[PDB]
Amino acid sequence: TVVEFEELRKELVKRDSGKPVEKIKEEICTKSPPKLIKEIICENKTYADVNIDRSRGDWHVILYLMKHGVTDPDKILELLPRDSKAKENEKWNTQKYFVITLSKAWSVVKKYLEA
DNA sequence: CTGTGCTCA
Ligand SMILES: Nc1ncnc2c1ncn2[C@@H]1O[C@H](COP(=O)(O)OP(=O)(O)OP(=O)(O)O)[C@@H](O)[C@H]1O
Ligand SMILES: Nc1ncnc2c1ncn2[C@@H]1O[C@H](COP(=O)(O)OP(=O)(O)OP(=O)(O)O)[C@@H](O)[C@H]1O
Ligand SMILES: [Mg+2]
Ligand SMILES: [Mg+2]
Repeated sequence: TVVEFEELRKELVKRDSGKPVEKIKEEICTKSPPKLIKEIICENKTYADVNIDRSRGDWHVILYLMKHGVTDPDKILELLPRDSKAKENEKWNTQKYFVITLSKAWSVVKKYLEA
């Protein structure tokens, strides 16, 4: 598991914009995107705003900030909502969820921007 | 594969 994070975090950081997380919400919240994705990125709410599934709320937000070119997982973990299953995961592990979700989300974005 | 998630084949 830890080796799967190690190979992802190397490819994600080499594709990252190199900006700290404070720039992610600062550059998105000053724009005029739909209020739904804006409410999540500006950290004002989470999946509870739209009553969406906790996994889908983290899925749509991770893909969106990847369209802005941000890719580094250290920011994915920092913005990760504390109301998610990543809070306690009594039958799970937070790193298992984080490795699976970013592996899938990154695969979908990088294949969308491939050339 | 794992709890499943998209947008787009
Ligand atoms: N619409 C909802 N969105 C988010 N959480 C919900 C919702 N309805 C109930 N919950 C609560 O949050 C957890 C998820 O319930 P739900 O039945 O939505 O499961 P799920 O759709 O398989 O997973 P998740 O929505 O957590 O990705 C449960 O503890 C439940 O009590
Ligand atoms: N019979 C079961 N009843 C409940 N959960 C089960 C069962 N079998 C497997 N599970 C796993 O346990 C999970 C629910 O407990 P878990 O503590 O992991 O989540 P949570 O309590 O909703 O989130 P958090 O622990 O972050 O608050 C389910 O999503 C599922 O993956
Ligand atoms: Mg749900
Ligand atoms: Mg729990």
